Amino acid sequence: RICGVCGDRATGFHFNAMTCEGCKGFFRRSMKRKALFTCPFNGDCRITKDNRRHCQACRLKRCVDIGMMKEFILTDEEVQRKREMILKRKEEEALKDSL
Amino acid sequence: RICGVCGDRATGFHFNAMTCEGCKGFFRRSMKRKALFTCPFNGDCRITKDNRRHCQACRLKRCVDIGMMKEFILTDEEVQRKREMILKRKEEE
DNA sequence: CACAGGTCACGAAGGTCA
DNA sequence: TGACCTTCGTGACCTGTG
Ligand SMILES: [Zn+2]
Ligand SMILES: [Zn+2]
Ligand SMILES: [Zn+2]
Ligand SMILES: [Zn+2]
Repeated sequence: RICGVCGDRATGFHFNAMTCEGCKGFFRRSMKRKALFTCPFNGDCRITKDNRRHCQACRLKRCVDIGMMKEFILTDEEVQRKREMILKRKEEEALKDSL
Repeated sequence: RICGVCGDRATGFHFNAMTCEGCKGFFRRSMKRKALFTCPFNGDCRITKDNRRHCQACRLKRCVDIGMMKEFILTDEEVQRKREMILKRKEEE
């Protein structure tokens, strides 16, 4: 029950790995942009709940090493059916709830 | 007695195929909702009790491939007429 | 018993805004 | 960034019928 990346209090599985709420958003936001990060120090930052915001290159690496699948991030094209086909069941759940 | 879709313990046939309770519910919802899934991998995932939740595309395709039949799911009109023969056979006993 | 559907607590996507 | 929130799909278990 602990975040595999930073050792923070994990909230459950996210993109197939047990991460905290912050490494969840960081992974999704990072991958969604395809951001390439480069490390300012060596390239083996010992990531923690505190300094986790300082080395992205390494945080995103510990991310992937831990098992997070960028495939599990919904494709913009998919965030679409969901966003819209929301009001599609809401339009039909309204129609049956009329007659 | 094994789910022909994910390997999990099965509870009997469901829509014509030996399946677990998760895949029966998955199959019925996916079919009723006319859902269109698309695999984020190579389209040949290996469904297993512990990852079936990750590829709906392949799970549903596996459902159909082992033989689950959408024609066994009751249509809403059949459901409605049912919970009427349940409300009739109720207010009659 | 076998098997349709029904229930609802619970997991994990995205969104939001300080 | 990330804490907290809204949504909807899941499946263990249950009811009702044939
Ligand atoms: Zn973390
Ligand atoms: Zn680093
Ligand atoms: Zn199954
Ligand atoms: Zn797949």
